Amino acid sequence: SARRTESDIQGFHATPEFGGNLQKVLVDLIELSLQGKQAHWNVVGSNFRDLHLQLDELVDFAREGSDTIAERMRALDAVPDGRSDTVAATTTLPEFPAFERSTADVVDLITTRINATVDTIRRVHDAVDAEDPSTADLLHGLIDGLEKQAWLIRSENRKV
Amino acid sequence: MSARRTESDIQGFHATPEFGGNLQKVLVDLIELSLQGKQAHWNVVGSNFRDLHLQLDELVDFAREGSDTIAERMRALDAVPDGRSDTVAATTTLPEFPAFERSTADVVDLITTRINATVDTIRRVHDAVDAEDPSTADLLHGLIDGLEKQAWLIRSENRKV
Amino acid sequence: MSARRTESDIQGFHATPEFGGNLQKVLVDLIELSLQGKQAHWNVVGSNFRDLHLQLDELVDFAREGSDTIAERMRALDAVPDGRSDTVAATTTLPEFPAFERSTADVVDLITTRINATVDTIRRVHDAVDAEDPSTADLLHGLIDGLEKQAWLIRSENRKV
Amino acid sequence: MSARRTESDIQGFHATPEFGGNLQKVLVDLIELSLQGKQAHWNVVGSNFRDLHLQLDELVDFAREGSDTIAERMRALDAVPDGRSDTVAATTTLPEFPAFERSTADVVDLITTRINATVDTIRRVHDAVDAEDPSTADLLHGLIDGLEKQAWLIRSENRKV
Amino acid sequence: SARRTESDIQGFHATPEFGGNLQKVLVDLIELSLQGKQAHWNVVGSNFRDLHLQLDELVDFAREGSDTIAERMRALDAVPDGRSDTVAATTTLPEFPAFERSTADVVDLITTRINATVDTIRRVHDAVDAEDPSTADLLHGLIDGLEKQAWLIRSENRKV
Amino acid sequence: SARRTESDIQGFHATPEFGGNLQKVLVDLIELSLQGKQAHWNVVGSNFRDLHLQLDELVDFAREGSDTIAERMRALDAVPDGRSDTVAATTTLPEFPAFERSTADVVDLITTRINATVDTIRRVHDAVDAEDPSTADLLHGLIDGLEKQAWLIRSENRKV
Amino acid sequence: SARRTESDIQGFHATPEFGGNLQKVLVDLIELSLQGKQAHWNVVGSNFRDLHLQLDELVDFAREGSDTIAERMRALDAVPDGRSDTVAATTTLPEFPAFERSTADVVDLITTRINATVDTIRRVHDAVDAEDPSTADLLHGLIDGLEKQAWLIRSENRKV
Amino acid sequence: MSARRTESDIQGFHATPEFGGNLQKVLVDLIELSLQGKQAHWNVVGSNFRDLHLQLDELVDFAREGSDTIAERMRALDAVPDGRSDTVAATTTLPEFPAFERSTADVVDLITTRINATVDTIRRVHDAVDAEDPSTADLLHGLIDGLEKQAWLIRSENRKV
Amino acid sequence: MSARRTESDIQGFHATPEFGGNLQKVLVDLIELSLQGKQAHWNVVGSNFRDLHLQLDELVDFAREGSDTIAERMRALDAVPDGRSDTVAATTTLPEFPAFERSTADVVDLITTRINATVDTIRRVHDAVDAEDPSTADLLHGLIDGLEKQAWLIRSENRKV
Amino acid sequence: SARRTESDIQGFHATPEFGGNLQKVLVDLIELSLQGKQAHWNVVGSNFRDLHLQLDELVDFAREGSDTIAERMRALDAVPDGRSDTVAATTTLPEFPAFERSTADVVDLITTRINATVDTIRRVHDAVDAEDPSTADLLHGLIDGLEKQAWLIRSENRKV
Amino acid sequence: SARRTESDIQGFHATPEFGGNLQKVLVDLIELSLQGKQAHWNVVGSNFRDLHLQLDELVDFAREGSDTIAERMRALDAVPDGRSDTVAATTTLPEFPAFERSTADVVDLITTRINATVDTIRRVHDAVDAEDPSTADLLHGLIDGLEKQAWLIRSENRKV
Amino acid sequence: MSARRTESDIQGFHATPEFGGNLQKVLVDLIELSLQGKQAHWNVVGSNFRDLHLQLDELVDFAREGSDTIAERMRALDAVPDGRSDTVAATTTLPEFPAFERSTADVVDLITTRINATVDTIRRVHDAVDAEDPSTADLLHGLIDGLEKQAWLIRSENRKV
Ligand SMILES: [Cl-]
Ligand SMILES: [Cl-]
Ligand SMILES: [Cl-]
Ligand SMILES: [Cl-]
Ligand SMILES: [Fe+2]
Ligand SMILES: [Fe+2]
Ligand SMILES: [Fe+2]
Ligand SMILES: [Fe+2]
Ligand SMILES: [Fe+2]
Ligand SMILES: [Fe+2]
Ligand SMILES: [Fe+2]
Ligand SMILES: [Fe+2]
Ligand SMILES: [Fe+2]
Ligand SMILES: [Fe+2]
Ligand SMILES: [Fe+2]
Ligand SMILES: [Fe+2]
Ligand SMILES: [Mg+2]
Ligand SMILES: [Mg+2]
Ligand SMILES: [Mg+2]
Ligand SMILES: [Mg+2]
Repeated sequence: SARRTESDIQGFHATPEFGGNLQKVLVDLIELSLQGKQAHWNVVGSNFRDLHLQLDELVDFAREGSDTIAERMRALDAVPDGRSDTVAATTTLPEFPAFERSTADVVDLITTRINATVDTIRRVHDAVDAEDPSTADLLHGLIDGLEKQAWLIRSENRKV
Repeated sequence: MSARRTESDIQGFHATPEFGGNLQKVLVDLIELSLQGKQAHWNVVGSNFRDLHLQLDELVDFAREGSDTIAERMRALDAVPDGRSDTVAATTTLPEFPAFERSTADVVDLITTRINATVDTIRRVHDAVDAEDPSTADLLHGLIDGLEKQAWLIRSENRKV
Repeated sequence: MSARRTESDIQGFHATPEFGGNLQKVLVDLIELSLQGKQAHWNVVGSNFRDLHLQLDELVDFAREGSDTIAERMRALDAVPDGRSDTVAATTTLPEFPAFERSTADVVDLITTRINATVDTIRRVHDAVDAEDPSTADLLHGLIDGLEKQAWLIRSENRKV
Repeated sequence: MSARRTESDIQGFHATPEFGGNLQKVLVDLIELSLQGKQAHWNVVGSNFRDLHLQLDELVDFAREGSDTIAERMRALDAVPDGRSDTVAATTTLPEFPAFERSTADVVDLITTRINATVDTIRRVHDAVDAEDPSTADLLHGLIDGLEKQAWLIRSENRKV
Repeated sequence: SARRTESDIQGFHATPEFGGNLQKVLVDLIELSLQGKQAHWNVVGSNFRDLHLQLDELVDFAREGSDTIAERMRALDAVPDGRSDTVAATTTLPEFPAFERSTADVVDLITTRINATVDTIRRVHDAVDAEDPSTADLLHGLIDGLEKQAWLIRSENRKV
Repeated sequence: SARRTESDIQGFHATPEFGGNLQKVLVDLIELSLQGKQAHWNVVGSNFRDLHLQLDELVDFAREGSDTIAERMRALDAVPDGRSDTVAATTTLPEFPAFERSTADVVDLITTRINATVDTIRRVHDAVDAEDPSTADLLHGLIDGLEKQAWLIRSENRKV
Repeated sequence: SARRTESDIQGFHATPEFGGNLQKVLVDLIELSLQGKQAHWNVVGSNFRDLHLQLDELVDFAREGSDTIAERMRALDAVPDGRSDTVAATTTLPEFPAFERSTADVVDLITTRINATVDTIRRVHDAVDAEDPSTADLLHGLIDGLEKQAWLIRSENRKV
Repeated sequence: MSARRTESDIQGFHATPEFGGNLQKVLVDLIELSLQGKQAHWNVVGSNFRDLHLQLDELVDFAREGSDTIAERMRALDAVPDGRSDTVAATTTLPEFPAFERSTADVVDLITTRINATVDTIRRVHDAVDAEDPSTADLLHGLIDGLEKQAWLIRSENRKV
Repeated sequence: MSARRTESDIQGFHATPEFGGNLQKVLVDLIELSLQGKQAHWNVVGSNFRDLHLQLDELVDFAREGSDTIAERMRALDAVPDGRSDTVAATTTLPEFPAFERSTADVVDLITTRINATVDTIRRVHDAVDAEDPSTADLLHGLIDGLEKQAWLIRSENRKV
Repeated sequence: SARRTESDIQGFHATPEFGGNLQKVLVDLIELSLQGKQAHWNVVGSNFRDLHLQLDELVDFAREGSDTIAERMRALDAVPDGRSDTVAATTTLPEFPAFERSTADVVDLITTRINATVDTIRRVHDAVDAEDPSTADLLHGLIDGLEKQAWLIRSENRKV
Repeated sequence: SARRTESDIQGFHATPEFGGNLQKVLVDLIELSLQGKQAHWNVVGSNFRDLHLQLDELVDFAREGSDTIAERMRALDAVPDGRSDTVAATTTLPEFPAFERSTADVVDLITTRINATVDTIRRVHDAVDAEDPSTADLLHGLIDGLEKQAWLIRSENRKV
Repeated sequence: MSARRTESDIQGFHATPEFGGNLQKVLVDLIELSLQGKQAHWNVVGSNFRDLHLQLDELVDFAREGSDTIAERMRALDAVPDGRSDTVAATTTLPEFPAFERSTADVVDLITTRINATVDTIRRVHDAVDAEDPSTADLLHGLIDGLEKQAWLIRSENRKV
């Protein structure tokens, strides 16, 4: 037998900094989600359908992404905060307009916010990775996914 | 071509500035509910945590589908929705969801209360909506039935009999 | 927190003693129908037995979903349903389904008649329900549409033209 | 057998000669729309052809389900529908769909206009239908919501902002 | 060729007793179903959701169980009777209450009725088996299934 | 390298005759569809359910059949016309009645129209095949399918 | 400790007689399958559709049964024979008529075949159960399945 | 204006006694193939047993689907199929499958030549069928390259280097 | 009129210490079989590796589903199962599986005799179980012919001619 | 009686020429597949999404076609060659540009590739049909499938 | 040109040490699986159902993990040992109690087992990552998966 | 209060010419692997043909999914992939697959070393990629252990004892 004795083995808990870094990624993921739906509903113009559908896909990814980070925070004993007031006050994403926007302006607007969201993740990467690699892999999924969304969307307005 | 209309441009039903405002109120409260639902979903702890952790997600799925439905019903009727965080926070009627871990019992009351508030908004607005466009009044009936069932499924956890 | 309500306990819509009674009548007749549907499903014999053996099950599936919907709509509105056998038998309005094997033709008339009776109950009660809670009136519309289609799909078997 | 009805033959709700006529108008326009939808689906060409080629099929699927629903709602209520080509052409209110290849832009206007006309018929008829049978008024609400969403999803392609 | 001659080969038909034994199992299966839905709708209290869902599963099993016995009776030339009046008058299950019941009382109430339903099946087992083994296997499915439901539900109120 | 030089390789385009032959098959497929739904809704009498369901299957086949021919016409540069007025004026199918019809009369009525629809396809077969075999295979699917529908339906009224 | 120390541990071997009894079951299941498809093809007349469909369901159950019985023989190292000649020379089922048959006749003809098939299983039951009870459970499923099928089909001609 | 035929009773395509006899030829070998395929499926034993056991069942499904298509194609064209065990044994052209357990290598060889035998039948009947009804030939094409693909998947087990 | 029992607390069927001990015997060998099956699944190497790799997993699924059914059947009958690794190793009757890579031929032989060992256990316990509770025996029947079918599918790889 | 008495009955063997004609088809199908993915990746500009998706559908049909043609050759004992070098050295399709290309250009470039691919099949049709009509049916599916794909894509640039 | 000219190109081989570290992971994953089912069976008391279900989910993730780790060892030519004796003699997890345990105790007991299981993976992480980073990604999934499972279960007893 | 960035045009992550060149290296070998995998899939012949035929297709799916992920990952990062047949043939590092039919044993050896060759490429590029973008390395990790698992499933067919 190589069995341990301990009857109260605890789990890995994150430092205050780690939790704060994930909280930063959470509010931006939620803000991207909210802006994503906004764009999804108010976009109009050439190739409306394509963008209308792609935006919902980006939202699906953002929502499952935010849930993953939030639950990951819970796992490491951190407490996430995704309430509306908190998101609006702490998000680093540029405010999205409130009215109808042409497909061309939606492509640029959202592409910018996806990138803003990816910059947050790339900014906290090295710190969350140094403390917990396993969490860094989740961020890699977010980065790859979001950046792929950016590509799919931005390509609509490309030169040649 | 006997009964055929010769019109070349027949526009559809446009919603009034009042009707749109009434769906906007519904929209924002459905979104607040969804945000508070996820928050509760994440931070709830204590006795029968799993049952509530799972029920809260179903609540959110319904609220999310509800908000998409209403918002698109606005677009259909030529209205323009606003589901941005700043707006939701500044215009929602739902009392703020507390922060941190809350026990299962508290989460049952907090969420039950906020679901009723949301249904409240829909009920208050119903008559004005129905009298203008019955079709949208049906979308509201679906949201009322779905939400109350949700509140029942949740509040029952704390019933003492 | 500008538009946010400060209430800590906002209760939901409660159904009246009359409203609940009106859904209870619907509940019991949907259950009788389901029990008579299975009975017919089992004991029907004769020409085109399969078609009716199968249609009767679809009828039962719809009645069962209907009864669950109404009963839960009562719970949602703070009412308490009674779908026990003793109660159903003693309070249903549907004429008793005969015993033993009944031919396809007879089963078509017997079941058609009992489906209409069930819809009857729903129609009689509709106005009182609608005037109090339109949302539930929609649940009834679904049951009326579904049930009449059912009766049509069944009664057509015996039409002579 | 206390509450049980002794009736041996209880007939169901029969629709009036007016009600049936009002659903027939809806039926034929839903069919014209479906035929024009396929025609557009086939002959549309130009910028963003795929998006519209696909959206048009969803439009047709909805119109087809709509027409089947209404026609069967007539059968249920003892009415007899007529969805034959001669009748549809001779009694539809939708302006004729042009022939040959039409660009994406034109197809967006042509189809948007014809969807509104179809919804028109449903709206004009709604009050008469509702006052007689609310249950069928709900089927119409579904068709109105579905169709307007359809028109929005389509017309947005040509919006300039 | 080893082919039979007979142009009117009949099937196995049950004796009056056999049919009566299956009829006994049928009315109790239907009564359990009705009581199951009743509990499913009116239960309240701690762990409401778990019980609310488990009860629907027990009903699903009871309904498909009653249909199996009824159709099996039809196969052997017996005529089942599952009408409301018959069920209420012939069922051996203890009446279930009509109002809201705490989860703790629902666990005990229903556990008792499932057992009552299983006792009926165990009571007619040896007789239906002696006459037709194939039918006994259907009863074994009912017994195993129902008793498994009893276990899943009753465990909620266990000591330690 | 065996690579071609041409930067503007065109596709196979049909002659006016070919397109006209497919147009003939299209309007009859659509008319069968419309008549199919009509029968589906207004049929009554013995074995109503069986016919009610079979007719919807025949319609499903006719609709996907009409879409195939129409899109095939588009592929070869032809322009289909399936508008109501055109169908009613060019179809060769005998008008279907407007009221309730007994199942026995629906079987005969529709069987006749399916055959009428198959005769059109068999009539243009050799010409479309001589010009484009690949299109003839689509017609073979229609023929096999439709004729199978005819069999399934007509069998209801058979002698012995 | 409780581990057995031999290296080749054999399983349960079926006696040649046991294999023979299963062979009698297999052969009738296969014959019934073949006859069912024949009826499925040539059935004709009133309520054609229902029968045409029920017969296919009967064949599916029969085909599944024969594969189950054949493999059960293999499991116990017996060797099945499902070849056309053996089936025609040893099946106990009455030959099936050769042309189009009305729905009324088909119902009567098939019910008899099913009963004859169920009969062989019942005749062989006890000898099988005495050697291997587990195999008897399979026979039980066939009996319940087949007899149910007999009920669904024979009912078309029941007059009460 | 009007291209509609008058005619009350339009006739379907009827196969000639010769045509029917050719399909009966294909049908009978397909069924035999299926019987022999299950036989092999059960008694195959040896190196790479599983792959063979599984592939044989996939062969039987195809032959079964094929025989049903052929038998019904005869029916649609007013011909009468005969798939009874006696007929199949007395008229099939396939060499009969051996009686007991067979090694994987022998099963591959055996089944491979019985498939070749089956498609050979279809090829022998191809031209006569095609001439009278090309639509039936397409079905033949399907069986042919569907069965030859199977022959390849099974026979390749024994091919060397 | 009334056949209802009065009794507040009707009791469930309780297995005897002997019965429970027999199922614990079946449980323990099933689990061991599963462990050994995954071992073989991972380390099998050689001619026809894939077929073996795959079939072994299908064997493990069955043994896992089987052990869960047996363990829960004990629970339902008030018995307490023990599937801990220590217990399984100290009480299983199956000869242990060798330590490293094993050729396909040896895996077939090895696993085949361990399955035979497992069902042998079930057969040894069959009669005693059947006598006390035939419903539990049916489950035994299922494991028996389910495991023997597996033994056939795997062992046949090594059988010659 | 009707049973054939030889033991090795061979199937239909493809002539070396037949194999060569199919080889010409395979190679262009594979080239088209490779080019389609290249366009799928680098396509860029207005209505990016639709094209990006349609191109994948085109590749799926192409990949399925090449596997069908390659295996049809195997079935008839011919031996396919789908290796990169052979495909590049014998494909008849024009080379595909190397960088990002606009949606307008991609539509034109792909339509040409598809037509060239359909062309080879049409050129080889008769020689194939003369030897094995069944294989010609496969070619027909490719032609209908590919030409349909050409229609869906070329329409993006149609101006009327 | 860029093609490599040797014929047997070997892949990455795992060192005996690397294999040993994965072996430590496998053994605890398997032990946890076995303990999870044991709890799944004997858990009893308040909120029985939720736990009973969550424990099964925990076992599924564990079983999938052990098969992933065992095969990852094979991929790199290491040889796993998941036999009962080896698992009992080398697992580092505390033994699991032998009888019925309350839901409260089970939650505490399992959380500890999961943490101990996650612990071994974390202890072995760096040594594994240094040799094969790709394998470290698998370890990361286990850590995120297992720790999430620990969170979902431990929360039942959290008091705040 | 406000953490929102102002900036109208926030930029995305751009790969370096070096990084892009490394992924182009992985892409080109993945595609070649796929081409060679289908080749083997079609021409493999001999003992245990089926298992190989099937596993090879499963290898091709993975390599195809892999090349698409790599090519798009380049696109997302502003790099331009080249998967044309000419490029692949001129730059792939995999030894080319032989021309005709190949025995199962030789296919196992052949494909096994070409997979090793492919992952070797990915491993050679791993560190440089990881340093510039770890998120792209995770994708590499996926291809690596996904391809090595395949190498194991195929190569094990030839391993002895
Ligand atoms: Cl799309
Ligand atoms: Cl749950
Ligand atoms: Cl049916
Ligand atoms: Cl396989
Ligand atoms: Fe979640
Ligand atoms: Fe939406
Ligand atoms: Fe419910
Ligand atoms: Fe319909
Ligand atoms: Fe039933
Ligand atoms: Fe289409
Ligand atoms: Fe089988
Ligand atoms: Fe069939
Ligand atoms: Fe379990
Ligand atoms: Fe393939
Ligand atoms: Fe595995
Ligand atoms: Fe892609
Ligand atoms: Mg719970
Ligand atoms: Mg019928
Ligand atoms: Mg588009
Ligand atoms: Mg194999």
